[PDB]
Amino acid sequence: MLYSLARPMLFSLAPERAHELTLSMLDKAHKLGMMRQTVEAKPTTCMGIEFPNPVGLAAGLDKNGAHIDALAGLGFGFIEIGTITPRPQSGNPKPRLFRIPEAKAIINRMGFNNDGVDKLIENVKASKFRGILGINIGKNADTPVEKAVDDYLICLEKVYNYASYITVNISSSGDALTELLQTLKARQLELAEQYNHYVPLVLKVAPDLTAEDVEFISAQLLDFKIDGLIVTNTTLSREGVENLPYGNESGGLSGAPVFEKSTECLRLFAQTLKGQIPLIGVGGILSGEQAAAKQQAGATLVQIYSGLIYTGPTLVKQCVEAMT
Ligand SMILES: Cc1cc2nc3c(=O)[nH]c(=O)nc-3n(C[C@H](O)[C@H](O)[C@H](O)COP(=O)(O)O)c2cc1C
Ligand SMILES: Cc1cc(Nc2ccc(S(F)(F)(F)(F)F)cc2)n2ccnc2n1
Ligand SMILES: O=C(O)c1cc(=O)[nH]c(=O)[nH]1
Repeated sequence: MLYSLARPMLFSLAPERAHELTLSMLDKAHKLGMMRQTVEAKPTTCMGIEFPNPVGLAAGLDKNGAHIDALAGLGFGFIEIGTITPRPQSGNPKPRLFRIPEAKAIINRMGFNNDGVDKLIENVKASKFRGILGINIGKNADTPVEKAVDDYLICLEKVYNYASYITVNISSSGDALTELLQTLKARQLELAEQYNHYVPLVLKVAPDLTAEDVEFISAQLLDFKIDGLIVTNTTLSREGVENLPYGNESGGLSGAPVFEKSTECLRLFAQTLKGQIPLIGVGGILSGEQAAAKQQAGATLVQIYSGLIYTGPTLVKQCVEAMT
């Protein structure tokens, strides 16, 4: 109720200001004993993890892990924080977040703004949440290309003992992916021995992929025994927003206009992987019906983000109800 009642006022504000205000008010309402949402039990076992329900928070909403307890109170089966980088960085210049309400869409070029991995870990330590926490790790913008792998390694080591699973986003070039996965997988196996427990590694792709891309990525997932695949991140397409304000802004498009492309990408990977690697369906979930559609296209879990801006927090409850 609270969000949907405040939304007309908040939509009168610039998007990033409204975004930060909403998270701040969520935190305070949580501390006041408010914004607690009951969601149905739908136990789902995936990647060796017992999820209480199959609806997660996608990365990029809580980039620093500063809002975990308040977001957990919304009833997510799992929460993904990040993307986090080894050092803090500002991201791109503002404005960098655009609302396209007639299409129930968002365009962002945030640029991986974050407080750095040490601060994220302090935030996690101070949170009360003990459920399923995904941590999405990345590289600093100012790291030389030849040293990029080592930024992922720094984050991997620093978050290993705090994460339920770790996500790495991959770019569409093939040599670079293979080298990164070889190094990260070898290190993950070393850390699992050192810490006496296995933390699954999940890759996340964009939807703007050719058939050859899907085949290549699928082969890599299998060769390196990657534990799961998130399909998908935002799209470079502007289909569905070309005739609306902000529809020509550079960045990634999310919300309703990415539902069909992200779901088809999920379908293609599902056909290639043939049940061998769990799929996490993300993109354009604005109603529970869309979460069920991801599951029918092959997803075991889903994640939501942009639908929280439009439908609001009750979307968590709707998605759990709708999934089989
Ligand atoms: C403002 C904004 C910031 C995002 N930042 C991240 C990020 O830091 N890491 C990441 O993997 N995905 C990030 N995403 C992508 C979302 O996790 C998700 O894959 C995409 O938005 C599609 O889902 P949706 O249409 O339900 O929002 C971001 C999305 C938005 C809208
Ligand atoms: C009014 C508004 C809000 C918003 N972000 C947002 C952040 C958190 C939540 S929630 F309520 F997580 F529980 F706190 F769901 C909902 C929405 N954005 C983003 C771009 N424009 C926006 N306008
Ligand atoms: O920080 C960002 O710009 C960002 C990260 C990401 O993975 N996806 C996205 O759409 N934006």
